[PDB]
Amino acid sequence: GYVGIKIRLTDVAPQAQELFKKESLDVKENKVYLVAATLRPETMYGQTCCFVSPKIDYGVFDAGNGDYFITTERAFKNMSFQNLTPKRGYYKPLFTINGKTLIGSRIDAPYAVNKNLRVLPMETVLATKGTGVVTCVPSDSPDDFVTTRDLANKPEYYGIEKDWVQTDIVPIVHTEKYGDKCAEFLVNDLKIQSPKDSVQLANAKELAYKEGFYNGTMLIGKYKGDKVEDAKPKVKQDLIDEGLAFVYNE
Ligand SMILES: CCNc1cc2c(cc1F)CO[B@@-]21O[C@@H]2[C@H](O1)[C@@H](COP(=O)(O)O)O[C@H]2n1cnc2c(N)ncnc21
Repeated sequence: GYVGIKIRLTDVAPQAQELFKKESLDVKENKVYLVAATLRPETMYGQTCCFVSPKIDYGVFDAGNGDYFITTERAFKNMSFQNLTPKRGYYKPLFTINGKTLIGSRIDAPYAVNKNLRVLPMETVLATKGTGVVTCVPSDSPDDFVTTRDLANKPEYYGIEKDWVQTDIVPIVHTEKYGDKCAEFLVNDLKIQSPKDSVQLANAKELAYKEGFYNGTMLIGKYKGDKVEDAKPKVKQDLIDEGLAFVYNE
């Protein structure tokens, strides 16, 4: 039970341009989407980039009616068994593309208040989970906060431009326990120092989940002031209704 978020690829990285030209895929007259898997549609207001893994070969899949999806082959195969693709049981990529080739691309992300978003590398993406595409919400995701900090602190080391990473976080969800940027609060509190502190990050993630859902209040968007508990399914429905998202199961 994930929510897939359709993140429009508006200009592809130079190293990806040769490849897209070759298969006659125009990201301007076609709707090419990176599809992020989330459990938190209510956080979409606070996207600051979209993550892919340097270590994953993604497929570019014909998603029907002029849409194309960039996910792992695993996730598009699953989608083809729940009427989310043109033909049931068909999941041949038009071609494959490695995560690194996409780094630096420009994107539009549904509901994001920040503008000029980029695709950025996340080494800690689990290839077998969701779509392998992970959207970045530094205010409320411990993992996203830790990776962002690490990208901004060592940008030359990661092969990225500093301009690409947003560090000014606009608060999205108010909690009474961890303030207005619960991911920051918890990363500081648990003193998590690397994207690879898996156990501690799982702990932080779990604590942020419970608090955000039961005690979180929206600070932005249509349902500002509302409890996350009440607002979340509405935001999710709006996104689906506007064609910006869809549900899909594992
Ligand atoms: C407290 C968490 N906050 C939070 C979380 C997320 C977002 C905003 C937030 F403010 C946005 O998208 B989420 O991050 C996505 C998803 O929801 C959440 C579901 O994980 P789970 O099943 O609960 O363990 O982790 C991610 N995610 C999706 N795929 C991957 C992956 N392959 N590798 C690593 N992380 C992945």
